[PDB]
Amino acid sequence: MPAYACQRPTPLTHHNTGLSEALEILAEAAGFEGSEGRLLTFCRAASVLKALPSPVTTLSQLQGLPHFGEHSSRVVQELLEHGVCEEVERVRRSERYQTMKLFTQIFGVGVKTADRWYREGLRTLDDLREQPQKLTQQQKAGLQHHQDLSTPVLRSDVDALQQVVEEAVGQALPGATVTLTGGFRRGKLQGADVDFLITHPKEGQEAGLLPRVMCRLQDQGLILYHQFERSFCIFRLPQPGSWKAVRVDLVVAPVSQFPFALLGWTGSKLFQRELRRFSRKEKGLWLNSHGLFDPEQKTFFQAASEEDIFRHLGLEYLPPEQRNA
DNA sequence: CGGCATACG
DNA sequence: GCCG
Ligand SMILES: [Cl-]
Ligand SMILES: [Cl-]
Ligand SMILES: [Cl-]
Ligand SMILES: [Cl-]
Ligand SMILES: [Mg+2]
Ligand code: NA
Ligand code: NA
Repeated sequence: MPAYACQRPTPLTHHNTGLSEALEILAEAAGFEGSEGRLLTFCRAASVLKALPSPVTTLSQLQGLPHFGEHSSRVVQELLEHGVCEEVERVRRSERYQTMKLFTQIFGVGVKTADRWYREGLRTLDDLREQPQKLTQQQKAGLQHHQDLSTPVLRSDVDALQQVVEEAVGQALPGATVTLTGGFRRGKLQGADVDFLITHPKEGQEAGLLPRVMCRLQDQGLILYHQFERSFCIFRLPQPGSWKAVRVDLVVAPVSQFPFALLGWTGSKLFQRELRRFSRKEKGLWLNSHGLFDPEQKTFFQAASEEDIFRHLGLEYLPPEQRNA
C-alpha cells in the first residue's frame, strides 16, 4: 500500500465504510479545533481503508499500512471489538462538534467564524437569524437558503443545470464548452453542489467570459445569489410545481490550462492535496490548477490531457472514479 | 524535529 | 497524528 493517495486507486464505494466514517469524524473534529495536522492524518488513514480490497476484520491487518499508528489503530480496534469507538461517540454527542458542524455547513461561514459564534454562546440557526446585522450578505444568503442547500443534489438535477449553463455559455461565447467536474465527475449519484469548468478551443477567447455568462444567467432569473475566474452561485432549479436552491460553481480556464484545471476541479479534495504534496516532495515539481512548474529549469509543463499530467509525475493514470480518496 | 496543497473572491 |  503506497503512502500517497494519488498512488493508489480509491473507488467511490468500498469495503470499510464504517471504519473510514469513524476516522473522518475525528478528522472533522480536529479541523474544528484548528489542528490541520491531525485532520490530515485521520483523513489519510480513512482513505487507506477505502483503498483496501476487502474488509479489515482483525487488528493485525493494519500492520504495515501507512498512516496507522497508535491512535487510528486503537479507533479501529474498538470498532472491531465493540462496534463503536468511545472517543468517536463522545465527539458525535458533544455540543461543540454539533454546533461547529451546523455553523460551518452554512455558505459564508468557516471554522474561524463558527468558533467565534460558539464562544459568544450562539448555538442555533435561529440564534443567527435574530441578529442579522452581524452577518455578511453571503452569510445571509447561506442562511436563507440553508434548508434547500442541505437537500442532496441528484444526477437528474445535474443534467438540467448543465443544459441551462450551456445555453448561457453559448450566447456569451459561441464555441465555448462546459465540462462537469467535481464529485459528479468521480461518479457520485448525489452531492451538495455542482461544479462546471468552461473553456474555449481558441486560446485567449475565454478572457472576460464569466461576467458575460453570469449576466445572462441572471437575466434569465436563474440566479438567487452570486458575488474573475470562479463564481460561487446559488441557482434557482425548477422542481415539480416549484423550485429549489442549488449551489453551483462555475470556473473558466484557458484551453492551454484546461487539463490542469480539470484535474484540479475533479478532486477529491484529499486526492488533490496528496497529488500536490507528491509532486513537490517526491518529484520536485510545483502543481496547481493552472500548471506544473519545474523550479530548476524554470519551465512549465505543457499538458494536452490529464493522462499527460500523470505521466509527467511518474504516476499510473487514475480515472476520476478512482480518485475518491 | 518539520511538514502538512494551493489557489481565487 | 503520523512520516521521513
Ligand atoms: Cl462540547
Ligand atoms: Cl420557477
Ligand atoms: Cl515554460
Ligand atoms: Cl490552484
Ligand atoms: Mg463539488
Ligand atoms: Na461554510
Ligand atoms: Na463546488
